[PDB]
Amino acid sequence: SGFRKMAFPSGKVEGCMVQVTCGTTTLNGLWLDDVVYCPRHVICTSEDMLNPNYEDLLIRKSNHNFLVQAGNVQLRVIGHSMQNCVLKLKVDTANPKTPKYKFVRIQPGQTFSVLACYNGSPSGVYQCAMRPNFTIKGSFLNGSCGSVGFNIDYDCVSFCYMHHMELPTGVHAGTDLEGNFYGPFVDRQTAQAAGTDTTITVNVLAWLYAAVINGDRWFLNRFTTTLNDFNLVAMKYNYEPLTQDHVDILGPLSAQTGIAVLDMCASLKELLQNGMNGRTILGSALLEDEFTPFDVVRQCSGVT
Amino acid sequence: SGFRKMAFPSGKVEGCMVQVTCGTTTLNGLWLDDVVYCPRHVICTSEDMLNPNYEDLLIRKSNHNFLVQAGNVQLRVIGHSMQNCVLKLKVDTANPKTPKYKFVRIQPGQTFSVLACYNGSPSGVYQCAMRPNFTIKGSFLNGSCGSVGFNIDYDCVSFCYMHHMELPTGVHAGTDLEGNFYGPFVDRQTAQAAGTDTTITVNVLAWLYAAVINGDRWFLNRFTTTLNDFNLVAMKYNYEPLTQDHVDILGPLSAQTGIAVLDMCASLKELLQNGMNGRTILGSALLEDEFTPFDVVRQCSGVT
Ligand SMILES: Cc1cnccc1N1CCC(C(=O)NC2(C#N)CC2)CC1
Ligand SMILES: Cc1cnccc1N1CCC(C(=O)NC2(C#N)CC2)CC1
Repeated sequence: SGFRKMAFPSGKVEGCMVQVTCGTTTLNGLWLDDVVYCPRHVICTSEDMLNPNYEDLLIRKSNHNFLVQAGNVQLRVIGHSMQNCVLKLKVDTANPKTPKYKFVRIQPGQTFSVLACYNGSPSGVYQCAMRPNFTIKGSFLNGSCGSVGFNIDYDCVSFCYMHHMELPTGVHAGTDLEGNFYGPFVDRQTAQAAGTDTTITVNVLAWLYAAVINGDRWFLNRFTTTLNDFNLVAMKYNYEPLTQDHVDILGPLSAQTGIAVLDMCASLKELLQNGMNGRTILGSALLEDEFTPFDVVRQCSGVT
Repeated sequence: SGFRKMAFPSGKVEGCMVQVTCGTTTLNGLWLDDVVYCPRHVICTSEDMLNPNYEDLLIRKSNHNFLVQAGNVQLRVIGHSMQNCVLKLKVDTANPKTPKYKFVRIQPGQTFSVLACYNGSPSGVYQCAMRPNFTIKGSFLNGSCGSVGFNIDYDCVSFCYMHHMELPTGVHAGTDLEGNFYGPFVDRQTAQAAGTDTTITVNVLAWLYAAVINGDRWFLNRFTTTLNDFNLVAMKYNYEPLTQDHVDILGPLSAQTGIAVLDMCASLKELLQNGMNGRTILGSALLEDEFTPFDVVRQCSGVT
C-alpha cells in the first residue's frame, strides 16, 4: 500500500532526447525514426521572440544551421519543415532506440509524465496534469524547451506534450507533437494571461478513492448528494462540473471500495465546506487533483 | 521556474531490473555485472515469514531453485550467497546494460528515487526520503519487493535502498544493497512499530528557499532567531533539531536569495506557530520535507 505521485519510467523517452542548436539558441529535440521534433522558436534570437514572423525567420535557415547532437554524436540534417509550432528535422539516421509510439492530444484533466531535459540530457521526471485553463505547472528552466510529456501503455509511448513557453506568472504552455498549442497560447514573448485554474473534480474523487483503498478514511461522512447539488458547491469552489461521464469513469473505483460515487461527492462537498481542520489525506493538506481515475487503478493494481 | 517533486531519470535502473522466483514467491532483483541482488525473503513461504530461520530455509535451496528472468530470457544461476538480508545470485552473464554504480548507505533525511517494479517490469518512478525513524513512505504492492532506490551523479547510479517490508501501519522498510536494514526493522512478519516520524527541518528550509527562488514569498517575515531558540520550537513541533552543519549546507541557497539561514528559520518558526492560514507554498498546504538542499540547488540550476 501507500500512494505516491508516480511518473512513468522514463527510459524509453531518454533514448529519444537530443540537443538542437540553431545560431545561439540551444534546446531539446525528440528523435523518433528519422525525424527530430523541436519547438520552432529554436530559430529565434531573444529580440525575435517579441513579435516573431516564423515563416520569414525560417527562410534564413538551412538544414546545416540545425545542429542536432545525440549523446556526443552529430546527426546529419537532410530536411526541415515547420508544422504549426514545431520543426521536423529529417535526419539521415533512424533513432535505433525509437520505441513504439503515438502522438496524442490530451484533454484538460489528463495527467502525463515530463522528462525535463537540458542540452539533450535528462535531468528529472515528474508527473503533472493538463490544467482546465490548458497550462501545466511544471519545472522548466532556460534550455528545457522541447522537453516532452508522455504516457506509456505497456511498451507504447503516447507523446502528448512538448514544452515551449513560460507565462509571466510562471506557469507553462506547450504543444502536442503536431505543434498545436494547448489552449490559446502562442510562441511569442507577449501578454498572455491564464484563465481560472479550476480543480479537476473527477481526479480529486479518484484520489479520495485511493485514500480509502490505502486506509485514510476519516473524511468519509454519513451523507450523499446529487450531481446537481454537488455541482452548485463545485461551482462556488472553482471545481470543474462533474458529469455522468465522470461518474461512469469512477465506476471501477466505486466497485472496489463499495462507496457510491455520489456518497464520495458528498464527502468531498463537506471537505470543501469544512476544510481539512489541520488533517491530511495521503500526506496532503489539500485535495490532490493530478491523479486520474485510471492512474489510481493503475497504481493500486501494479500495472507494468 | 516552477518546482516539482522530481525523480531521477530511471532508464539506467530499468536496464538492471529482473524477475526472481523461488518456489511460489516472485519478486524483483537488481542485475549488476554478473550478480543479481534480491531480498532473502524470496525463499520464504507465507508461513515461513512469521519466524523464518533464513540459514535453515536457504539449505533447502539450490542454484536451480532461483529462477532469474531478464525480459523474457532466462539467466543461468551459477552461485548464490546470503549477505545480511539480501541474496546475491551469481549468473553466468554480466548485465550488458550495467551502469557505473556504487552502493551507498544514506542517512535519515536523504532523498532518493524509487523505481517501483513487479515481475521484473518497471511500473513507475517517484521521489521519497529516508525518514528520521528509518521508514520510507512508498507505494509498494505485493511483488514490489526488490524494487530499488537510487541517486544519479551524472552517469553514476548510487543504489541506496532495496524494498523488503511493509509495517502493519502501511509504511515501508528495507535495506541498503549490502542487505543491512535501515533502522531497527527485520524481515519477519511480526510486531514492528515505527518511532516518531519527525519532520526533516533542513529539508523544509531548503524548500522554503526553493519557494522564494520561484516567487512564493508571502511567508517571509521581519524576524530572525537563533539555533537554540528555533530548536525549542522545532522540538515542540516534532521537527529534527537544526545543527550548524545544516546551516552550513544551506549556505549556497542563503547566498542565492540573500536570506540569512536564521531569518528563514524565523519564517519557519512563525509558519509552525501560526499555520498557513489556508495559503499554499509551491502548491502545498503543508511544509514539504522531501527536498534536500542539494535537490533544491540541482533542480533550480538544471543539472543533467
Ligand atoms: C525560464 C523558462 C522556463 N520554461 C521555458 C522558457 C523559459 N524562459 C523563457 C524566457 C527566457 C529569457 O530570459 N528570455 C529573455 C532573454 N534574453 C527575454 C528575457 C529564458 C527561458
Ligand atoms: C503490500 C506489501 C507492500 N510492500 C511489501 C510487501 C507487501 N506485502 C506484505 C504482506 C504480504 C501478504 O499479504 N502476506 C500474507 C500472505 N499470504 C500474510 C498475509 C503481501 C505483500
